[PDB]
Amino acid sequence: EVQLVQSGAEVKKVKVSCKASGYTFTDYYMNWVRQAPGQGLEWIGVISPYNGGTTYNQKFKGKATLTVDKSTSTAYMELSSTAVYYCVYDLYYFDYWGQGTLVTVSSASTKGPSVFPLAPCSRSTSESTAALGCLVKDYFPEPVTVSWNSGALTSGVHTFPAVLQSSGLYSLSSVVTVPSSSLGTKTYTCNVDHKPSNTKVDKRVESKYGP
Amino acid sequence: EVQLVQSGAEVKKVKVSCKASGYTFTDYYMNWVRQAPGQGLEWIGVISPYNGGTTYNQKFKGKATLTVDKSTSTAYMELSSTAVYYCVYDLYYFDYWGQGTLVTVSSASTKGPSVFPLAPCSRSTSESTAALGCLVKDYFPEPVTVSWNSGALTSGVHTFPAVLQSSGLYSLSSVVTVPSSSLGTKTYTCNVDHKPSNTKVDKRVESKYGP
Amino acid sequence: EVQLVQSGAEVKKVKVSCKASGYTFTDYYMNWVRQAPGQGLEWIGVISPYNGGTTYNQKFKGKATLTVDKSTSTAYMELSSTAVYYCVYDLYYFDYWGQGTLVTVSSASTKGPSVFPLAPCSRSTSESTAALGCLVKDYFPEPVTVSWNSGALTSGVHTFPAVLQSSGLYSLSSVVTVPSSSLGTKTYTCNVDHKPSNTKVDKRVESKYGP
Repeated sequence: EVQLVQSGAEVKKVKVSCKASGYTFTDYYMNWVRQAPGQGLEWIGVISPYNGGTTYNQKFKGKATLTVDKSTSTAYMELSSTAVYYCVYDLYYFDYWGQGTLVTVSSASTKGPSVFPLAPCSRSTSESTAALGCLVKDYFPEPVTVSWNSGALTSGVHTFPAVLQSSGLYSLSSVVTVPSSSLGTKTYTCNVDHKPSNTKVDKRVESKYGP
Repeated sequence: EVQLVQSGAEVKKVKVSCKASGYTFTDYYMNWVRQAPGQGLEWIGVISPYNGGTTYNQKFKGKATLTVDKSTSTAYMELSSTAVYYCVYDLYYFDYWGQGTLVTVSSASTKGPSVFPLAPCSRSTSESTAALGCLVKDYFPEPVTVSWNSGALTSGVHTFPAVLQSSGLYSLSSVVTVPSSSLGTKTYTCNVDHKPSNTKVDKRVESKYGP
Repeated sequence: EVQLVQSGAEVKKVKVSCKASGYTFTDYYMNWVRQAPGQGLEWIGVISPYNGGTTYNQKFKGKATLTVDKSTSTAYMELSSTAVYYCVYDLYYFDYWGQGTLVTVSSASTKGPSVFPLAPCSRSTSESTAALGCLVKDYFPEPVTVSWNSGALTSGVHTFPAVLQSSGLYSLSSVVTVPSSSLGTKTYTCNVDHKPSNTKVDKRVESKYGP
């Protein structure tokens, strides 16, 4: 079928590939469209494969520049300095969606997280099914991959989305689980593996000489 | 008459001058046109001298930018990163052709050649009018200037065009001559003078203790 | 027995080791002595192993400094900016000579040679047992190792000592052989292998379209 290969994830404080594959090129129109994270869809432009007919968006004619590579069926959209991006065909429709290409508008540097968890053994005060969770803090870029005891504890896992700091653009996540109070001799290690910084974080938390 | 001064030859991995001379400016339209090497003619654009009316080619509006210098009768076409270029007047016609401005789209560095000739004295095996020639290899940029014995031997000279390597963009030429076998006590020195690298190469080849 | 380990060959524009081995230390006196190349023997000094009793030469008290390392049976002679060096014991005698430690006073840089040979096939003019030889030129440091046809031709080999240039302190050697004139279909390749620059040179020479 009409299948696409997009590339790729980038961090900039800018070309985007869209490889056409599986069919006859110069039959369908490269149509770029973006989606701001957590937002609607913002159409960008349509270029013909016969020629670089621009017809951009009113708002996107400056930042976004679509180019044509009609020999080898890829096409390119370039950018000057925050969303995910898509290339579709069949300009009246939109049926031939690409991969999804996230670009960040970022100035942050690549860093591993600093997890500041609490994993008590459900013996905080008195509650039977008490919770615990890790505080995956100050990493860049996206994402972190968190597993409980190398992915052993799977029930009650509630991974929260990466809320982005206004501090240093170092987003924040937290994954929590709810064990029972009759599990006091069980540690639970969130295994945070921020792979674009190649940092692997393992945690647990103890008491403070209680009664 | 309407005579033009173009400038100039450049190597880039980009402004091009076209000086109008000999007549009254703002009477004829600066019209740029390129020719890919060994190809046809690709029209680019027409600017008025009254104002920068663009009307570029569909394909050339991004890479090529024509500007106007209507005070001093030159005009400029600028470029962002492979052909020869021409400026003509009289937009309905094309009668007032300029010089010819070659620009290379190049990444190679300026180097002298490495000639690996064969100049036997027409005594290879048995042939009366046997040939000899030099192998002008691995130079940049264009051209090399080859002369046989400081240009003494002029008959039989067959300079071949600079076939360009896909190796390091170091083009290759070869100039050959056909002397006779009763010229065994005559060396023939191709005098390869690659002037943009200021390298001067002189050659000859001997036998290998034959019979 | 009393056996010594000296170290080592150095090039300076400076400590010298002398490891005592095979016997009981503090029984014999470390006695340094040098030999300028192609010259006699110049005594330097005597240190006791009990203490650094200097008693240097009158001329060598400034440049040469002997030190003691009476724990681990080595001893050291240090130097400030051209000869070979020796450590001996038994100060009244001299029977316990060390290895030999060449130090050069040099400013030259490490370079491979540039051999400019002549290896004609004993057909220069008319002589039956005519000679040939390579011109091992402009190398640093010492030495070069030359072998004829990977050491095949061993008779008539006359390796000449490295005569040192006053040009750039790049010494010169030449190795020659005398084959016969009925060996015209035999090339002879001196295989010059300057190992401290790791350069391997192989040569031969042909005629010039003779009769």
